[PDB]
Formats: sequence, C-alpha cells, structure tokens
Amino acid sequence: VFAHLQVSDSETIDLENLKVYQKVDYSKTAKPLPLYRECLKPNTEITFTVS
RNA sequence: ACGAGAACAUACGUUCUUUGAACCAAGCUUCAACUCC
Repeated sequence: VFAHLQVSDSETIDLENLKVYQKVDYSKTAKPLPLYRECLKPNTEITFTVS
C-alpha cells in the first residue's frame, strides 16, 4: 500500500505558531516533569499534499 | 689420383588496411526521533 501513498513536506510555517510548553503526567495528581518542548500553537494551519 | 673439381636457394617485400566495448537500466524500496520514568 505505502509504496503508492506519497506524502510531501509541509509549508515552512512562520515562527509565531510556536510556543514552549512543559509536559505533565496524570494518575492522581498533575505531577510536573522537567522536560520542555517547543510545540505548535493550537489552531495552526499546516499545508501538505498527499497522493 | 672418387661423374669429378669449384658454386650461400640466394636477392627485393610493413601481418598490413577498415572498425566507438557499445547498447538498454532512478541507489532505490518499506521507515514518526521516538519511547519510558
């Protein structure tokens, strides 16, 4: 199947769709973790093409 | 006091002329920078 499913690269999105987040894990309390990752902002439009 | 005695099978002469190791052929396929504290 996946020799025919061709995916392409995204558009190079702007530098204002990024915001640094801090991850949290949850079983009985929302425990902070010392890991920081610059994720994407919500409602960010990302354009591809797929064939 | 030999069908004998003398007498170079020798001289000159390009293994040479013409000719693509070519032709056809994707370094490619499946592949998450992710996982757990």
